[PDB]
Amino acid sequence: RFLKVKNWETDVVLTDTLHLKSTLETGCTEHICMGSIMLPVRTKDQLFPLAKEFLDQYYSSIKRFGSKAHMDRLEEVNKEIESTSTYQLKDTELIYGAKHAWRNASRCVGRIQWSKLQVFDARDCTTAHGMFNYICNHVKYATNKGNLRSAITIFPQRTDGKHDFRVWNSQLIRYAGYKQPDGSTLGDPANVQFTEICIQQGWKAPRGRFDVLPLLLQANGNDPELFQIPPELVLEVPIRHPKFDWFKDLGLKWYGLPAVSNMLLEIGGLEFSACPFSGWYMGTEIGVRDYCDNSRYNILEEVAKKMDLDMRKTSSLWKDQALVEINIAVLYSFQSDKVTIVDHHSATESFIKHMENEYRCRGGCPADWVWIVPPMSGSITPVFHQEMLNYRLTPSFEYQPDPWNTHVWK
Amino acid sequence: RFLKVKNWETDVVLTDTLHLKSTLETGCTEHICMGSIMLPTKDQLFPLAKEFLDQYYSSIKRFGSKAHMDRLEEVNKEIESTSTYQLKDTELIYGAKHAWRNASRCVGRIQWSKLQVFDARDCTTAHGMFNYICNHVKYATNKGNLRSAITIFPQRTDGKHDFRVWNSQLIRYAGYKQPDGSTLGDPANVQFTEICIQQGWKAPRGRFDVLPLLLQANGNDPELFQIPPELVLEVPIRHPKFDWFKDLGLKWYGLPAVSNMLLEIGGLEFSACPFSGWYMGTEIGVRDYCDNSRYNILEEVAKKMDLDMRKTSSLWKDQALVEINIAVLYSFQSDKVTIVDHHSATESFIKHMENEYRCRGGCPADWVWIVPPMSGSITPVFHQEMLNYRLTPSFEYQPDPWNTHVW
Ligand code: HEM
Ligand code: HEM
Ligand SMILES: C[C@H](O)[C@H](O)[C@H]1CNc2nc(N)[nH]c(=O)c2N1
Ligand SMILES: C[C@H](O)[C@H](O)[C@H]1CNc2nc(N)[nH]c(=O)c2N1
Ligand SMILES: CCCCNC(=N)NO
Ligand SMILES: CCCCNC(=N)NO
Ligand SMILES: [Zn+2]
Repeated sequence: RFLKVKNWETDVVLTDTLHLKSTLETGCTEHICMGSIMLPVRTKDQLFPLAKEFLDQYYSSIKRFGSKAHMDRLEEVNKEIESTSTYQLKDTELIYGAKHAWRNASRCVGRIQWSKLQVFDARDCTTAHGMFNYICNHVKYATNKGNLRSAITIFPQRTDGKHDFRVWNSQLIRYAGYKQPDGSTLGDPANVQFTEICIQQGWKAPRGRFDVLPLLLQANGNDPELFQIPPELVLEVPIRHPKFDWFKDLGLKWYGLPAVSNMLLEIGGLEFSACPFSGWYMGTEIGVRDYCDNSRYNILEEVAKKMDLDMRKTSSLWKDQALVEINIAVLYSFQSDKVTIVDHHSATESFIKHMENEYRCRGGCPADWVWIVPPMSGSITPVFHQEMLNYRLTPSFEYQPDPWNTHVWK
Repeated sequence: RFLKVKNWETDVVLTDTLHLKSTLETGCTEHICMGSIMLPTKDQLFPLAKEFLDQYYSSIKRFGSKAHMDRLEEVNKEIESTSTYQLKDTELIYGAKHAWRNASRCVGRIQWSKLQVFDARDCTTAHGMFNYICNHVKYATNKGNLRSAITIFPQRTDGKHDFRVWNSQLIRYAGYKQPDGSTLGDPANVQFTEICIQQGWKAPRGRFDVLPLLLQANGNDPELFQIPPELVLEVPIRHPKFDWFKDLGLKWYGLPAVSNMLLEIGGLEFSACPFSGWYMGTEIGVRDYCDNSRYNILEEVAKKMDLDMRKTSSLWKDQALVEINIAVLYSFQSDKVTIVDHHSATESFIKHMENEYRCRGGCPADWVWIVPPMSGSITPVFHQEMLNYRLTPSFEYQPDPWNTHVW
């Protein structure tokens, strides 16, 4: 069954056959759509078919499907599974898998860049200190003095579920948050709970508005351990406005490396619970969400005041006005400091070309509209007008529960 | 079975059970979400009639009463004999209100119970429809103090005697593709604007010409009618700061009135049921004015604001967008014409969702349509999880008549 997707701004119609290979569930049914819902140890029994599916995709991608190399590998893996209950991926398969989990990430608007991904094989790591070293090298390589390079570091896969490797931080770089006795919060409200764990674990918090949190690393299922990322390795950008000279006095800055560290990478049925990855920011992640979400730095008012906007009634659109300036500032500061960043128009225009390319050469591109459309100026970006089909393909990146809610402390 | 919905800005969680009464499909499957797709017999009839009457009586606290049972049998017998039936005025009103209540893509449903219903089921001709429509327009406009309303024409019979309002909305501007290759007026209406032209209309070939109604009664060919200008309230768009704004020569009509949908109540289909509420500012300022396929006025407005349109990263399109929308709301409020900004409207919707969850056990909502076209995450609906499902009575999409009509 072929599915048609239309762009109501250009009438370009596309056909999707790719979804026919989808296997996982979406959370929706023929009676209800869960499209805006944020979150809707394997057995030998279930593992081999997952491995086969993967190795077939892999061997077909290199044009060796049916080859002896392909057949042998299938027998090798199969034997290994029956022999050990699991199996190890060749380096080539790991790189391929990692790149494809990104290619399949329907919530990611930056996928045009999917084939350019530096993969760091950290499967030989055994300790938290070991993890710390691998992560510092990832941060340095990735930051590349402001000229960002996409990368991912992959730690040992899950075995019995009692020896998981995990990066407790949700992102490698984020600012601490502190709940004050008067109910106010200093720093980033999103990280208050994690910040409490770090402090409890021994972190000496400077209790400021932009303190970089310490890495909290768990190796082989052991209790996690704290590590400070060398400051010289954390690239930061002071935020200022090209016209509003008072903007800088707002005392704002943000880090340049966005590195998701709490997701699970699944390849051939194998689970990589610690797989920190990074690209570069789209301006609105910082300017719209991090700075203006009511539950984050919530800076709209203050910026609103300084601009002396009519804040008496919402219909003045004072919030919308301050929002644009804040985002103008973030983009301005990053470009001035020569730190890679992409605006929402560029990013979405690019995703549109990527998507079209993918329908033609791949037969589709799963995409989650709800996440793809930028948090500001939605309809003046091309993705707003683009019908998208969302389905799950593997390899893929999945959510997993927070470690503090599952870990058995030793 | 009991689904939960979370608001990520406020941590509030609501439990949904209303979906368990859903009956129609969504377009999605366990393997694919089509949440962003724009358009995903006597025996058939009685069951629909029963589901409806059941909920109607339940709403009036007379569920399983004799009246309930009596009516169920009357309609029952009526279908067996007439292959259809007629709703009691009370049922018609209840149904229309609930079709609105069930409109998952409508953000202004907090207003759902206040709906003026005009029963035009006795209409028989295009002139009759024109009279009913002018009356609707006038009543709803109320000199600027808009009142929500719907006018319901005769239900479908054998499909060869359907009533239809060929316009997509009661009041729209015409569009004509010029020699230049460009488009004059509303690009969206070029096809309709032509069907009028070709049907007989004499276009003033302007940029904001109110289109003529094209009514179809009982299946006959449609006829043209020009709405009395004094009945079409318009608003000249000026900025509360940019005196030059006015020179753009922009204006918009005050009455938003969808006329191409189908109202389904207890199995019956009303193919001509124009309805209207009042505008949320972004509909005009963001979509009508700034869509590249509409009046596409960003550049012009950006130029007059003297912004660097060299690089997209200066966010000139964004800046202008904000001014344009500040103007729209400004004017409307200046001319005392009802309008609502996306902040106020979305805030209302959240409040309505909370009422619906605690009083009805849920509220179907299509996030893709509920979140405003600009400033998405600064409105509360952006952070609100929404479950979408189809309940009846409802408003459904239907084929444009000119692709089904046999002249
Ligand atoms: C090259 C630069 C890239 C850009 C500009 C880009 C941009 C984005 C943005 C704007 C989001 C939404 C983030 C949010 O709202 O929290 C996103 C999500 C995502 N990206 Fe990308 N991305 C890039 C690279 C990457 C890389 C390298 C990977 C994978 C190897 C990746 C995988 C994902 C995933 C899995 C999500 C959704 C995360 C979640 O569910 O929380 N992205 N991306
Ligand atoms: C009184 C204030 C009301 C407000 C502010 C409001 C606002 C909205 C908005 C912003 C949309 C999206 C329109 C678009 O983007 O095309 C919408 C759609 C819709 N509304 Fe409401 N509405 C109101 C009244 C009504 C009434 C009276 C009805 C019907 C009884 C209604 C039924 C619907 C339906 C079915 C849709 C979706 C139409 C489509 O799919 O094209 N609305 N409304
Ligand atoms: C493709 C996508 O479904 C389409 O652009 C939708 C998105 N959300 C919308 N939301 C509203 N209110 N109105 C629309 O016309 C749309 N268009
Ligand atoms: C409830 C709703 O799904 C939620 O607020 C989503 C919407 N779209 C999003 N899109 C992106 N890119 N990031 C987010 O965190 C969200 N949050
Ligand atoms: C770190 C924020 C979420 C993912 N965003 C991103 N731009 N990845 O590279
Ligand atoms: C007629 C435009 C779409 C519906 N909008 C509206 N505000 N209804 O009342
Ligand atoms: Zn869905």
